Amino acid sequence: PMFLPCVLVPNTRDCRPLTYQAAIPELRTPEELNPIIVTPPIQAIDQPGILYSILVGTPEDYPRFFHMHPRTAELSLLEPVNRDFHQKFDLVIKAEQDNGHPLPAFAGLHIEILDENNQSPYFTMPSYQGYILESAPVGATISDSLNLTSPLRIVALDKDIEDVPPSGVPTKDPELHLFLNDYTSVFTVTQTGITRYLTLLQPVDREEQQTYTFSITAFDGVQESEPVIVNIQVMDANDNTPTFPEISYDVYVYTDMRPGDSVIQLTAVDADEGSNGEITYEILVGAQGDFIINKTTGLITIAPGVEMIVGRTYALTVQAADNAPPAERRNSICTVYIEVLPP
Ligand SMILES: [Ca+2]
Ligand SMILES: [Ca+2]
Ligand SMILES: [Ca+2]
Ligand SMILES: [Ca+2]
Ligand code: NA
Repeated sequence: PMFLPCVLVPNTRDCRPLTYQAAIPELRTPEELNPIIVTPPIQAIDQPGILYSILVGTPEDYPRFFHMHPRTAELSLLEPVNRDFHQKFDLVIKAEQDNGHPLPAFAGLHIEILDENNQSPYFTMPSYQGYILESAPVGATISDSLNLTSPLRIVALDKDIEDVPPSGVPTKDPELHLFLNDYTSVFTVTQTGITRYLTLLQPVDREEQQTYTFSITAFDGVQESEPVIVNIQVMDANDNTPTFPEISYDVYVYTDMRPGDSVIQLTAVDADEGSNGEITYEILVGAQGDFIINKTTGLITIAPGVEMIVGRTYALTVQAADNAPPAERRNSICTVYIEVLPP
């Protein structure tokens, strides 16, 4: 006899060496899995009764685990299979005539022992602390430090795919899904690879929200990881000009006023953080000598050694500028208009 299916070797009359396939969960019992299923069904045919056996195989303890019924060719498991010790089996199945003159046939039978997807994935870190500049575009990549040079790396593994030791370099991609439980509208995460990354879906304003706290969760097709907390800091850029409440001030002074006295108290606002939002005031021109401004306070006073003459008018050009780097610094101007009355 000869095994089904027969597939001619091109340009001859031999069947192709045929190899049956089966696969089995580890640590599960004869009762549970029997009968073991074989693609394609093991069958042989004459062209009077047929006998199915196992000649040989590797490892040599194949007979500990596998018995083959000799008329049907049905395959049984005799013992649970611990994948730690046993991973595959390559057998040579035989089929012959129950005559004294057999015309026997051979096929292979590969048996794959499987790690079943009964463990939930984990992240190699207890939490994540990422950074991005409010100035970054859609598509840009969360970073691991204030330097914004390295991207934030998120590694999630599954022990049903490879048992990596707690220090260990991984080598197999567990083909997992990672999902954010919040801010799904703002951030996304690379959907493939051992290492995953974050990127913006939508730009972010430090002056709105400067921190994002959410968790990510892994999924292997069946179970999920514990959630792991990710935490994203939005770093300041100088996107806010020191603006004044008004564009013009009308201010009257009197002749009996003396040096040091208050004229007007200006106060600009710069929503930025740090020194990007720190304000410095100067009078660019118009003082004519008779007024000065507190660089820090925005309070204008009457200059030292100076007399208010009842005629005079002035137009002070006053500037507020933040203390960013000169290349990135901003400013905004208002005019204070003054006239001297008598007491
Ligand atoms: Ca798993
Ligand atoms: Ca902003
Ligand atoms: Ca600013
Ligand atoms: Ca800002
Ligand atoms: Na497993």
